[PDB]
Amino acid sequence: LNPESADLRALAKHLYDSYIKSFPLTKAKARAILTGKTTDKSPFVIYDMNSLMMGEDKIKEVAIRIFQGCQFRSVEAVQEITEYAKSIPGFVNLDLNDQVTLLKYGVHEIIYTMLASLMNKDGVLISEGQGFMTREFLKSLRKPFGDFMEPKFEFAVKFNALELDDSDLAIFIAVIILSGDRPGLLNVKPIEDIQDNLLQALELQLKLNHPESSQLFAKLLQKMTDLRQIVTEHVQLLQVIKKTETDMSLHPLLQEIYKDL
Repeated sequence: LNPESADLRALAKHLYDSYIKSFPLTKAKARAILTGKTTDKSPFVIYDMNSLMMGEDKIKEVAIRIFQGCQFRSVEAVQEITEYAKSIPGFVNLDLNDQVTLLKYGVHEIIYTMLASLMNKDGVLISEGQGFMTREFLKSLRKPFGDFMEPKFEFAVKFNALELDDSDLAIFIAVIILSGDRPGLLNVKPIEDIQDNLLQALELQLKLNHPESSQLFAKLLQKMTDLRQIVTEHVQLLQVIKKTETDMSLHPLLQEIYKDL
């Protein structure tokens, strides 16, 4: 109903379109799988060691093998997030060093945001929705691996209570990427100008898509604080594993992201 609000609607639709093309497992598909809907197939459930071995047939010790699988999927997600970032208007026109800095510090916050879409209080979807690993099984793994996912479930349960959908999440993750407060940025003003447009589009999106949810925009921005805490704790646990497991190797792409965080 306004020239400016029409541009914000166009930006919201552009990003939702790019989000669908970049991320193969959407929140809508994940919910259809988690709530037994007829549009998708039921997953094989891994709740103990026997189901894990039968799951490896259907779909290093156990804990390290699961940890390696998570880091493989995180590498895949970095690739998907990088592809999505390039579709955000203005992102590819930024200084190349700043594009790398924004992704270095942004990918982990986005991974945990999108991981919540695959989670409920009972567990997490794996193998592109083919499987489901229980929260209790992950918590039963030998230390320090049994503590890696628990804080992610705590965040996911709170974040999922906002009931965001894919069109909401597309603009939210773009806002996370264009954060002008990352360490080492050379040209902050161009980044903040883009983030302002994205925040304007996110605000209008949440008002139209959730007309009964008061201050959902503020509640969602307050979750960006929960995401930082999760990222910091995750890095601390990786340092513990680095010294305890001299045999374990971390992917080069993930190695560069963690350096000097």
